[PDB]
Amino acid sequence: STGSATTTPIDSLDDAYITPVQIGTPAQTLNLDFDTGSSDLWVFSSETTASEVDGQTIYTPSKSTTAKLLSGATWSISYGDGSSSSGDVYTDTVSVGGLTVTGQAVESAKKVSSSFTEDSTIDGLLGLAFSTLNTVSPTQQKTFFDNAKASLDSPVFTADLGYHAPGTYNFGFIDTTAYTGSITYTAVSTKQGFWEWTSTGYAVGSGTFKSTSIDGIADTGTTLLYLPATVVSAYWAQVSGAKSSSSVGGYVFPCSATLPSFTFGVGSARIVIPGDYIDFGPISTGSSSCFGGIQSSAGIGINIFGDVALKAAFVVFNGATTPTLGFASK
Repeated sequence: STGSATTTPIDSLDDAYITPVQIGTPAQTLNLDFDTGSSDLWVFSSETTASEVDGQTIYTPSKSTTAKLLSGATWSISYGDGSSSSGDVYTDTVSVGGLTVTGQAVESAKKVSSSFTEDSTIDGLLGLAFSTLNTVSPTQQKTFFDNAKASLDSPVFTADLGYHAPGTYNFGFIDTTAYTGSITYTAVSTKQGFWEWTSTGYAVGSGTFKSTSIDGIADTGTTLLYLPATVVSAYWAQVSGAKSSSSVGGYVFPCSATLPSFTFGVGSARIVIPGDYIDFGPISTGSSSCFGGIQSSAGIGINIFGDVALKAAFVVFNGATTPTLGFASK
């Protein structure tokens, strides 16, 4: 089997991407944030505290003939940005882009934090990191990918995120029309439950490539590129007037600037992030200070290749017995 779904930016900054997912029978279509940095499939639901719902589409298990309570199971998750959600669990039929899984754990939110309530465009998350990070207790649950894997033509999914444009998530095949050149595969550590890999270095603009190992995760659920303070200082030093603002919470730059590109290494290959991908626009409406898309990881504890990096590439998440990541230009 295979699946193919379009993923669409939620706003003009590509802050996140939503992908339609069918849940239940008859289908209830919810727009989920596919997150290669977490492992829970959770949704706004008929159980979500009513004051915490503001325009999201909800899953109503009582209207699904295939929903079953997963008796006793609860979940609770906290993300890198300080957001959180929790609830109980149903199993149901879930389809993405024509690929159907029966018996998928659908984590029904009873509570969501303010950032979820305030984002009316995101109806929940579909985790695609390793199932060892799934938060369901007392019986940990599998991701949609892990449940689909055995049915897929190839045990892979691909992320092809757009710059200010829709893109695609494919499951079970690699669309050889979707990228240029060849795919460079690199080793993955699953020790922390993430798609964790080691970049071979970086360049700023037309500068020389610095060979240096940068361990980090491929995280579609994180907007920006978070890298070591040394690398981030070297990038922003090339932008007149850029500075790190403790009041704003990261590097800012004059909105009048033209930003340099940023290159990262994948083995002997190179992925170039155009400078415009690194512009996240005014810090507040009408400001001439703009927020940078490359930020320090120093206060995180991990480097994060988020959407700023990933959308510059065609990315293969190879879930073979020995997982690997692939990157191609496009």
